[PDB]
Amino acid sequence: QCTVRYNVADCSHLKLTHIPDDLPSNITVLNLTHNQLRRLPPTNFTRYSQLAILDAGFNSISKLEPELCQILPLLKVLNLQHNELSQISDQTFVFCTNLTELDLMSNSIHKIKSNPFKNQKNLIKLDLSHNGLSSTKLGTGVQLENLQELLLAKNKILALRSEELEFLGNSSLRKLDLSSNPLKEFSPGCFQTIGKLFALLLNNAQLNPHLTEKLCWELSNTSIQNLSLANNQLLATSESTFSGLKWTNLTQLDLSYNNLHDVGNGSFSYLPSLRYLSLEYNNIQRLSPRSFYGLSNLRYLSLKRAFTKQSVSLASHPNIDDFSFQWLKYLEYLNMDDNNIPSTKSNTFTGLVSLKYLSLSKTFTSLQTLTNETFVSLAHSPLLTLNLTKNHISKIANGTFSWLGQLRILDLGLNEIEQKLSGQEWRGLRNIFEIYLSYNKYLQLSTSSFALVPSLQRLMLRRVALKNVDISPSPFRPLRNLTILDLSNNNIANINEDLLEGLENLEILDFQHNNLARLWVNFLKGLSHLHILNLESNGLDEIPVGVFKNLFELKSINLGLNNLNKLEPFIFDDQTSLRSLNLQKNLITSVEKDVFGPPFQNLNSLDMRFNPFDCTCESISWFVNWINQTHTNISELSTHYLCNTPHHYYGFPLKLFDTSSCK
Ligand SMILES: *[C@H]1O[C@H](CO)[C@@H](O[C@H]2O[C@H](CO)[C@@H](O[C@H]3O[C@H](CO[C@H]4O[C@H](CO)[C@@H](O)[C@H](O)[C@@H]4O)[C@@H](O)[C@H](O[C@@H]4O[C@H](CO)[C@@H](O)[C@H](O)[C@@H]4O)[C@@H]3O)[C@H](O)[C@H]2NC(C)=O)[C@H](O)[C@H]1NC(C)=O
Ligand SMILES: *[C@H]1O[C@H](CO[C@H]2O[C@@H](C)[C@@H](O)[C@@H](O)[C@@H]2O)[C@@H](O[C@H]2O[C@H](CO)[C@@H](O[C@@H]3O[C@H](CO)[C@@H](O)[C@H](O)[C@@H]3O)[C@H](O)[C@H]2NC(C)=O)[C@H](O)[C@H]1NC(C)=O
Ligand SMILES: *[C@@H]1O[C@H](CO[C@H]2O[C@@H](C)[C@@H](O)[C@@H](O)[C@@H]2O)[C@@H](O[C@@H]2O[C@H](CO)[C@@H](O)[C@H](O)[C@H]2NC(C)=O)[C@H](O)[C@H]1NC(C)=O
Ligand SMILES: *[C@@H]1O[C@H](CO)[C@@H](O[C@@H]2O[C@H](CO)[C@@H](O)[C@H](O)[C@H]2NC(C)=O)[C@H](O)[C@H]1NC(C)=O
Ligand SMILES: *[C@@H]1O[C@H](CO)[C@@H](O[C@H]2O[C@H](CO)[C@@H](O)[C@H](O)[C@H]2NC(C)=O)[C@H](O)[C@H]1NC(C)=O
Ligand SMILES: *[C@@H]1O[C@H](CO)[C@@H](O[C@H]2O[C@H](CO)[C@@H](O)[C@H](O)[C@H]2NC(C)=O)[C@H](O)[C@H]1NC(C)=O
Ligand SMILES: *[C@H]1O[C@H](CO)[C@@H](O[C@@H]2O[C@H](CO)[C@@H](O)[C@H](O)[C@H]2NC(C)=O)[C@H](O)[C@H]1NC(C)=O
Ligand SMILES: *[C@@H]1O[C@H](CO)[C@@H](O)[C@H](O)[C@H]1NC(C)=O
Ligand SMILES: *[C@@H]1O[C@H](CO)[C@@H](O)[C@H](O)[C@H]1NC(C)=O
Ligand SMILES: *[C@@H]1O[C@H](CO)[C@@H](O)[C@H](O)[C@H]1NC(C)=O
Ligand SMILES: *[C@H]1O[C@H](CO)[C@@H](O)[C@H](O)[C@H]1NC(C)=O
Ligand SMILES: C[C@@H]1O[C@@H](O)[C@@H](O)[C@H](O)[C@@H]1O
Repeated sequence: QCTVRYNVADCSHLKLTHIPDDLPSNITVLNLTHNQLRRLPPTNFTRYSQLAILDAGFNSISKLEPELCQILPLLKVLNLQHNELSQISDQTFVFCTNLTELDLMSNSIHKIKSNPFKNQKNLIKLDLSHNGLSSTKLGTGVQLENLQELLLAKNKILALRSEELEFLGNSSLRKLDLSSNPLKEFSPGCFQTIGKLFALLLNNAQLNPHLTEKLCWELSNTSIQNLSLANNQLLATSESTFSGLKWTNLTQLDLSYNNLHDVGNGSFSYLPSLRYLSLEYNNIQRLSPRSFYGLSNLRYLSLKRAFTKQSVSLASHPNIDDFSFQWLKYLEYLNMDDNNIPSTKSNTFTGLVSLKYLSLSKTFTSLQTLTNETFVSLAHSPLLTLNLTKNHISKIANGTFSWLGQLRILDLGLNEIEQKLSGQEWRGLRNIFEIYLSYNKYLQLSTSSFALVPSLQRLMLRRVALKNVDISPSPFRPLRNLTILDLSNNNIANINEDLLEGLENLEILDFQHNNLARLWVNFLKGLSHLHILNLESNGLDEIPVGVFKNLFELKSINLGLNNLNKLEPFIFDDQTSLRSLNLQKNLITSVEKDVFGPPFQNLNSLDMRFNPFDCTCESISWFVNWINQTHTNISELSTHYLCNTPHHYYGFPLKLFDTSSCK
């Protein structure tokens, strides 16, 4: 039966057929979702006349009794989605007044007569989607004074009369949704009849260029701001297409998923108030210097997947030409992901003088080499972020970035870079904060590799194969303010121990899968801000005393997947703030207190399973006792902590080891 938390009585997937009484009378909620109820007799609700929100979505309800509302005088949100209600009457919701949200989302209510919501002078959001409606008309007089969000998507409405919307004579609508209706015409004045219209959703309504043109006329001279037209048949645009919007202060426009092939010249010259524009998922063939004329106030532009695709046969690629964005002088964000553009041009980005975030992931096809001229079109953009993942880049040249003097994030991962870093690629990055090089072919380092980027703070070199790493002074030496150094899966041939000297601000160090055992001293020298340290998978099997001396800030240490067994007492003497310890899949035999006491003191989480535990009081008594009385999190205790010796204890669960009989 029903479970009852704070003031709410949840009875969701039980397959009920009756309304339960066991529940409190001090509840102001009641989730009867997803059951089997015939209907909701206006009498069985007395016990909880405190019901603030009755949620009976997804049942078999057929009719609603008028008395229900009055028997429940504090019903604010009623939900009857996906029920079986037939037709609403003039007398049904006649009592519900404190109502703020009514949802009749899925009841196949084909027709509406009279004024069924005359008294809902408080209803803030009405939902009548997915029925059989063929008219927007819900009344005869100016009613629903306070309505704010009318949802009527997924119906069968073919026309917007001026007559069938006047009941909103003075209703400040924030959102009218008519998505998924087969609109064949918009009569004159249809959208004017509303008090105020702010946001309109006409997705997936089968609109084409002409009907969209007549749509924008009917929108002239209304307070609309968000207009969404995604997923229609708007194959091309003219200057006349959006002209009717010059008489509006439109702000946001969605034009994705329309199969848009050709943006006419000046298709947007009457949108000087637009800030957000989406062109995602389309087939733009060309962008010319005239394409975005008029968008002098634009801020966010997404052209992700907005171009001509690959196609099965012909090698087709869009053609954006110099200056296409020369008018977007207030733009700060530009997403150009997932497209088949060949490369940049010496003036591709010119005019974007307020740009900050430029995304170019999986954007280019014919690049592969970056040169001193590739990004010259941004020499005048205050860029902070540059994404270049997935472009098949293989070489970066001297001075490539000298233009982006104000960059902070640089992302060159998932590429095929293959070269030696003389240090001159970064020439000019005065403010760079993070550089991402993970998932590349190979980088040959040098004494100067990062000499010109001292402001750096985060550097990732995962899965890259590093050459020339045992060189003094270390290649990481100039990075005094470095805080994250994630370089794993490189398997470095020789690691001189000078590495990492001077990284006083280092907080995270990732050195996994780098066969660190061979070269092995005292790696971690003065890294007293180290918090997270991962040395997983290095074939380690005899770790020195002193490598953790003075790392008082360690919160997690991961030495899993090595060959550790014998540990010198006091190694973890300084790790008393440790929250997490993982030595899983090692060769540990004993778990003594002179080694594991300190760290265990405050540990929130421990992972030490898959180890040849020796079941003898000398090896585990202290351990097994500690395990019984600690609040620490140990997972899979009962099954993945088994004893290995002696004979009689092969595979016996550690936690079951009797300790009483010990001394
Ligand atoms: C510039 O542009 C790049 C391209 O869009 C963008 O790349 C990525 O952006 C984010 C940030 O990493 C990724 O978001 C998520 O997916 C990543 C991998 O998750 C995997 O697993 C989930 C779960 O099954 C799948 O849904 C998913 O498809 C994938 O298989 C990953 O980044 C992240 O997941 C993980 O989070 C953990 C947090 O505790 C990590 O340990 C773990 O290592 C992993 O990061 C996240 O959920 C995008 O997937 C990725 N974009 C794509 C589509 O390739 C760059 O971030 C952006 N560059 C920057 C840094 O500005
Ligand atoms: C760019 O990348 C490398 C660095 O060049 C930069 O050095 C700065 C100190 C600064 O003066 C910048 O103006 C300059 O661009 C450079 O590396 C190779 O070429 C260097 C010549 O600049 C080589 O230096 C050596 O210099 C001695 C001096 O006489 C000379 O005899 C010797 O032959 C050699 O040239 C350096 O050894 C080179 N590094 C290696 C081995 O790769 C790149 O050439 C520059 N890129 C290009 C091709 O433009
Ligand atoms: C589009 O242009 C302006 C937008 O400016 C108005 O926007 C309002 C939402 C409000 O927050 C404020 O920014 C400003 O009132 C509208 O012009 C305004 O119209 C009102 C009433 O007619 C006047 O009293 C204002 O003075 C006037 N601003 C100016 C300086 O002309 C304009 O009405 C609007 N057009 C449409 C079709 O909505
Ligand atoms: C948009 O306008 C530009 C000019 O700003 C057009 O440029 C020329 O258009 C004519 C007519 O097709 C042809 O000469 C060339 O296609 C273009 N050459 C020159 C001189 O620039 C451009 O073609 C127009 N493109 C559209 C309709 O998207
Ligand atoms: C129009 O566009 C979006 C709706 O998703 C909203 O625009 C912006 O401001 C909102 C705050 O009112 C934020 O919640 C949005 O995240 C933000 N948009 C961006 C770029 O992410 C705005 O609410 C919408 N107007 C409506 C629906 O009335
Ligand atoms: C990249 O570096 C500069 C920046 O554009 C280019 O121009 C300089 O080098 C040229 C030799 O190729 C000289 O002819 C130019 O005069 C010189 N700039 C000056 C000082 O006026 C250079 O060509 C580019 N080199 C490459 C391709 O890496
Ligand atoms: C690395 O970190 C230090 C933080 O102390 C940076 O110094 C700061 O920034 C400027 C120097 O450009 C100083 O005038 C400020 O007083 C410092 N405080 C901060 C954080 O605002 C130092 O510059 C950084 N390394 C670089 C980029 O050289
Ligand atoms: C309402 O209460 C009466 C009490 O006799 C009960 O018989 C009836 O089944 C209840 N209604 C339903 C079907 O929930
Ligand atoms: C909107 O509210 C009522 C509708 O019943 C109307 O009489 C009134 O004139 C309108 N608001 C104004 C302008 O007073
Ligand atoms: C691990 O589980 C125990 C449950 O007894 C919990 O009390 C402890 O807080 C958990 N560890 C964490 C998340 O700190
Ligand atoms: C746990 O084991 C200890 C011995 O270390 C014993 O005293 C205690 O009763 C046990 N309690 C359980 C079953 O958790
Ligand atoms: C070459 C083109 O010529 C006209 O069409 C101008 O209106 C454009 O701005 C462009 O300069």
